[PDB]
Amino acid sequence: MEQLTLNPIGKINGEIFLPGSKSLSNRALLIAALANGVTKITNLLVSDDINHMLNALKSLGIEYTLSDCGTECTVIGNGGFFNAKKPLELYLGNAGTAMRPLCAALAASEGEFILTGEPRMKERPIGHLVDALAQLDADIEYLENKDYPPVKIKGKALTGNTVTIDGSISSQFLTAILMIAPLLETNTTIEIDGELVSKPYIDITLDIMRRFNVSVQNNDYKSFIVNGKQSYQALDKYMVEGDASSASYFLAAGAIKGGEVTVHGIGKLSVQGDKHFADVLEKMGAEIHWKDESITVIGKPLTAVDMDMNHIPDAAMTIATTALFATGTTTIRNIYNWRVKETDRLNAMATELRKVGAEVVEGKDYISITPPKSLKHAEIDTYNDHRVAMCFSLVALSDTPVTINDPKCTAKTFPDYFDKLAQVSC
Repeated sequence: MEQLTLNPIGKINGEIFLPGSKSLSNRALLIAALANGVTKITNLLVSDDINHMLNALKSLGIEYTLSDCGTECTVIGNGGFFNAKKPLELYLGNAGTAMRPLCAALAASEGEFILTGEPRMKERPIGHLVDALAQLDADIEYLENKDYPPVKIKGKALTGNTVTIDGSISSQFLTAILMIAPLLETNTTIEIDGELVSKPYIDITLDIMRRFNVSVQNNDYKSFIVNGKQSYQALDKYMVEGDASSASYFLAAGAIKGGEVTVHGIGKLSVQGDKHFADVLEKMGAEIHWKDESITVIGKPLTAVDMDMNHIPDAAMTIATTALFATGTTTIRNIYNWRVKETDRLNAMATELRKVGAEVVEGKDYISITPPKSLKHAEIDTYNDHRVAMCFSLVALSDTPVTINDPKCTAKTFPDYFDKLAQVSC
């Protein structure tokens, strides 16, 4: 079907405004809906997943006003859990980051609810959440397949006390439990068996909760101590941070071909995991300046690195194409996570990199990249993966054009990517 050809960019320079991150947009919405008072949410993500969260909240009785074409939401807080007089079916599409938090809040609410989504969501397991909610006394039933949505929920006053949980495999469910637990009538102790995956995901959640006046004690991710009978308090203004993974492409472009780029939407107080990406560009020679709500990169000659990037696997992909512009052989280590996605991103990146003329070595969990003297013109297969398209856009910072197949695979996660890139291309 479609291809996009990007022609050689002589220089990158300018400002990029990142839209709100998906998962923080959902957390901001749910928290503001539960809070006491009026919150103005700014930089809210405009997308189909957020629109389902907005619709679910409207169904549940929450009053808000949208403005600036959906990027600003003034929410009148409900001051606690929801109350629906009639059975509601809430359809959350493919909104994974809304699904678990809402399931938790609805389990604590008064009403009867059916929670469902697209066939893609129905293949995402929910058993850990459901088991943790059952330890809080929740009443939830699988309507189709055991451990999968869709679910029927009869809301109850949940009782906290001791919740014992396994944090290897998934941490998404913990986030949902952390959000509701302060609002219960009892105190809650959450105990984690294993080593907990996705720590930054927990950090973001506890960070936004703290901004809405709710504290939880985190004991090194092995236990969480929660005081009950807390209440979220509305913020005058809350700006949804942009996605740090999305920042990576523009920071890399600025390091390679700048000029100066300032990415707005992510700043110095962010606790997103992929904020660590900037450190890799610094080790490569780029100059980085963190500011209150933005980060600035200034272009410098880059040198290859050999580093573990286990902590930032999405943004690490950006490093694989940035390596095409660095002196020496770049090695990205400890990225087995790339292999367990829909498509094996390790082999996919390697295959496309060889097409532009790089020498690439693939191991179980590393990739090693040696740039050619001159890049070759290629038609890049994107494997339905937004990240592959966005990484290989950086090839246009060479003397050679790049053709990207199926560029609309960006449409659901970052539709304006290519337009934003053109805004900073001179």
